[PDB]
Amino acid sequence: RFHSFSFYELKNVTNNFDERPISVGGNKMGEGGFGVVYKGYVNNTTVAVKKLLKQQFDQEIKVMAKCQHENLVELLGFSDLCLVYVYMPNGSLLDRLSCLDGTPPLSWHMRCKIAQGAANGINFLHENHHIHRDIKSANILLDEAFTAKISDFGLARAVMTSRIVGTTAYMAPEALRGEITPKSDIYSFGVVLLEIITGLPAVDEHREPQLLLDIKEEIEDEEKTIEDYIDKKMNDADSTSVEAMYSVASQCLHEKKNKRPDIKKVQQLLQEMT
Ligand SMILES: CN1C(=O)C[C@@H]2CN([C@H]3CC[C@H](Nc4ncnc5[nH]cc(C6CCOCC6)c45)CC3)CC[C@@H]21
Repeated sequence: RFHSFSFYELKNVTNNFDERPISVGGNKMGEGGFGVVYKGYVNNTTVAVKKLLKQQFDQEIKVMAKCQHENLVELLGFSDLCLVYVYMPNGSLLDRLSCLDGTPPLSWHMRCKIAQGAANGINFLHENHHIHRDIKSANILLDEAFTAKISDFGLARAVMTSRIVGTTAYMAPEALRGEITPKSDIYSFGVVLLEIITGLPAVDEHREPQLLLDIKEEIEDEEKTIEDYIDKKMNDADSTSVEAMYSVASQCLHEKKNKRPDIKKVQQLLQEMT
């Protein structure tokens, strides 16, 4: 179970929900469309407090109670709505690929383990009949050992929908059309694999192509190769393993949902790669 916190307890851990950035000397880690994230200190232990909508608060608690895995973020408690999680000292994979706030580039070696971990996390969710619905590098967090933890199960589902949710740059064509399927999570994971290989954001208005997933077509049509796109901020990449991770991403990014490999095959392929 999770700890049932009171709003005043969580207010003082966050310096009265200090909306100032940490860099200036505040408690604001970042913000999403659902709520703001705050660094909190609970008896010398560092936590992430998410002050938020109620449907997503409950869904996150419902999925977190059912799903416990090495490769998922851990929820510690809940409270105006607040969610308390284990603090991830190495933020998100998106931030680490961007070398945000002057952090060093991730090696090919670390990137491989992060992809393997991320796939184990998705495998566990699908084994437990859960579709994440928002797989992206901003939702892959990194612990003190750079272990991948899948986060944000507010949109998760245990099929069609009139309320199409998720990130546009990462979404499968059928997901954009209203279908809910674990196959769409596979597609989104392929985009994450492309971000891991290239170090490029999934969408860039200042780029050709604007969407990262479109580099698959540039490569198939022999205009460019994977070598042309490998992140130059690594010194330990080898064409063999880079090509094996690209082949997995290529397979995930198939337009026909049924032609995509299941997460068990994805997990199996990333294992063979190392
Ligand atoms: C200033 N920035 C912004 O405004 C946007 C940019 C990205 N941000 C992120 C880094 C990751 C962080 N999230 C956590 N950070 C540590 N430990 C955690 N445990 C559980 C979480 C999740 C919280 C959400 O709900 C799901 C669980 C989490 C949210 C802000 C950093 C830099 C940039």
